Amino acid sequence: MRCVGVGNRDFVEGLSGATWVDVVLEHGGCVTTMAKNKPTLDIELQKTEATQLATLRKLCIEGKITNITTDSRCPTQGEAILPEEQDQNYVCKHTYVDRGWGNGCGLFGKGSLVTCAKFQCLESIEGKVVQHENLKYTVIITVHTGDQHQVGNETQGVTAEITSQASTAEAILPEYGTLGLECSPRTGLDFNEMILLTMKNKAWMVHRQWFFDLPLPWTSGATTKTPTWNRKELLVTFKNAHAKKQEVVVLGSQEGAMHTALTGATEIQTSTSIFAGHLKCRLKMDKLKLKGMSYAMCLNTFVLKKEVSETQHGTILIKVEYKGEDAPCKIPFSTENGRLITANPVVTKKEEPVNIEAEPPFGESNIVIGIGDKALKINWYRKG
Amino acid sequence: MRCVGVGNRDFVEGLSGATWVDVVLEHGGCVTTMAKNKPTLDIELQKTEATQLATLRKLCIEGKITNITTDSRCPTQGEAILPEEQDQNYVCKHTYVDRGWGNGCGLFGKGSLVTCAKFQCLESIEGKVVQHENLKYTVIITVHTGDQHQVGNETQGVTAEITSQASTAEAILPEYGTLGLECSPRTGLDFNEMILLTMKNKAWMVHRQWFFDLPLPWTSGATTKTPTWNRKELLVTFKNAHAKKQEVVVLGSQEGAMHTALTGATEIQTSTSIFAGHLKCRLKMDKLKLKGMSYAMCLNTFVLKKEVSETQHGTILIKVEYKGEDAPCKIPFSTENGRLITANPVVTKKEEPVNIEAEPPFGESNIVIGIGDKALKINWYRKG
Ligand SMILES: *[C@@H]1O[C@H](CO)[C@@H](O)[C@H](O)[C@H]1NC(C)=O
Ligand SMILES: *[C@@H]1O[C@H](CO)[C@@H](O)[C@H](O)[C@H]1NC(C)=O
Ligand SMILES: *[C@@H]1O[C@H](CO)[C@@H](O)[C@H](O)[C@H]1NC(C)=O
Ligand SMILES: *[C@@H]1O[C@H](CO)[C@@H](O)[C@H](O)[C@H]1NC(C)=O
Repeated sequence: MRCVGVGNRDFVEGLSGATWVDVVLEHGGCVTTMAKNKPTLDIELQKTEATQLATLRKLCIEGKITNITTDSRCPTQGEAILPEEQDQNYVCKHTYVDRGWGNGCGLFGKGSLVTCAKFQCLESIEGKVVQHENLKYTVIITVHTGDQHQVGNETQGVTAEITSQASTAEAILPEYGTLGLECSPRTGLDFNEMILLTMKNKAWMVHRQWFFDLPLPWTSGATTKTPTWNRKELLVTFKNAHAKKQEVVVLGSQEGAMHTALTGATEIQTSTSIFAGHLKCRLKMDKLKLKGMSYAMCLNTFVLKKEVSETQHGTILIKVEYKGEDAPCKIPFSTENGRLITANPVVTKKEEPVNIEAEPPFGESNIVIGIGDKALKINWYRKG
Repeated sequence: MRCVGVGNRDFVEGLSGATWVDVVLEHGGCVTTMAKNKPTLDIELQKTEATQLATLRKLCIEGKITNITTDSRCPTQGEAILPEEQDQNYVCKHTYVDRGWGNGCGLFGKGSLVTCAKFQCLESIEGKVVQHENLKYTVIITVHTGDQHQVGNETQGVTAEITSQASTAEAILPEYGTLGLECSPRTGLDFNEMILLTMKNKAWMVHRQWFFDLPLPWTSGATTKTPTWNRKELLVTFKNAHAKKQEVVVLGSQEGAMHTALTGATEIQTSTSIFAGHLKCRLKMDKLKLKGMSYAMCLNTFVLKKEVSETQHGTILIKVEYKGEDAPCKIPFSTENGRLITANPVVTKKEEPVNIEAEPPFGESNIVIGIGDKALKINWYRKG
């Protein structure tokens, strides 16, 4: 009863006689499966993960400038040159300035000037690549056992891992047998065309070309404590207004600009990186066995321990307490179209209440729980 | 000789007989004025300033979030409400979540949830308005005196202030008289349509509508230590992915985004705010008097104290030293089309050299400085 309370909940019933049920799990959704003489299951796709990621390119979003140097020449003395022009850490620019007697040259004319600034990246973002061969899907299965605290509890449930290599897996359901999962991980997208952009805590999924065409300084994917940046001029600007001076300034943090650019992109939790995805599976229930089919009927009384309330999908939840000593026994259930969602409701201990999910028909109907005169009669109306 | 060495230099000569010269000064430019029997002047527009500015609107570029509160209700209990919804410091959002037995409600259905976050701006930018009634133009005038250190020296020169109210002004030129400035401050742009955007040290001139349509939280121009921001949701986002949770996060610094948006805008030095502008003036030289017109000629020798060099505009600079005792005297100057830029070159002291700017004709010409056999003869060729 994990999906009881989830709005995006699907009910799937297997074909007549078949012991297999085909389901489509998607993020934020829950599917309830029913089969004749089989336990009612609540299956959910918990998370979709990428296990190991290789960084393709690394982009600088905030940088600073240090160790500025400059060299100037008088007219007709040739272009000025600095060794830092061949240092890949520095960004340099050549220009011409007005030179004459007033500024220390014998000749009047245009004199060469060159400025170099060492560039250091303060904050960067990464673009890691995801290949579907490394994707891991985690599925969670919860049996409708009637357990006391079962309704909407995300603590209990058996998890099973599906990978592109290990697509079929078996999940051991305690006291109910073994479930088969024959899933086919359909990519949903071409992963070469998409790149995982990670910035600080946050992460997104963006187009490869869009990431590569980001107007930011970039460096190879290989991590280095001292990296060599290209396109450093996309953050460093040289200004020479009136041929007197040349000042170099850095562009400032592009963090918020990236946030705006990432508005229309799919966002991903953390940077453990969990995707929002889907997965199609075939559930083999041949090895699944209903726990209390061989139990006898409960000969005593049931008492309502909680008000009957309606689910968003029209089903009702009944919490009953048994007052007899023959447990474990089968709960007598009959409607005076009316069916059960929970298959084979049973009492395990007298002290523990039982939760039953039922699908009453539209209109007035009488839910009879127990047998005989002392049976519980709950009148109910289902309005469409 | 302030413009000697400036590349953007204009030469203007007054009409025949007139004692007035019309000039157009613009930022980064220098104009040299000549008139018969009048001192040669080097006029320049130093700066254009706005004296007092009123802030129209103030926009937040970086904010943070504190004191988050939230309230939730079970289904059919009505919409949740917080008092912080009526606090203008908080940004709030209403949503609906899945509620049922599992999360503490007796009824299954959609339950109301409301979240509020107190917003605080960390960094802001201002949009101050400039009206042409407060503009101040500063003009600098430098006489061609022949002074020892006059070439390109920006230390010497008389400054005069022109304002839209005080358009005509008089500038006292020591030893040369009084200059009249009849300027007409033409706006160049409609100042209501333009707003001065100031961010940290930097400032720009942008369109009013563009500034008002900036997607940032804004507040009135009046300065307050505790301001009230509008459009706070332009920096604060609420995320509710699957009807389980609602997390509130701030957008981050928009500083670099603003820098990119301001790429095509005119930049202004500091935030003392100096514009790049122009000014048209009429120079009245009726009260200007040439210092040494009544001096006698220099009867002795001149010696070249520095190599003759050519200016970017074809003129030549001659630095001579006088070796006689009759100073002050008129320097004999003759070409063997050839004219002087510096009007009435004179020797003031024997120990101080004299700088003369001359315009030699194209081709071969002989510059004769001094009189007699002992006169200085400098051969020169001007190539076009
Ligand atoms: C770079 O310049 C600064 C100038 O303050 C100096 O401290 C530093 O030693 C220089 N070199 C390196 C490698 O930091
Ligand atoms: C949820 O399940 C755990 C596991 O048995 C149980 O201990 C807990 O009390 C339950 N709580 C609920 C349903 O609130
Ligand atoms: C806001 O919340 C914080 C919670 O840490 C608290 O310290 C503070 O006193 C609260 N109110 C104000 C006015 O800061
Ligand atoms: C510039 O002018 C000042 C003012 O007389 C003078 O003291 C200085 O030596 C000059 N320096 C130059 C032209 O380098």
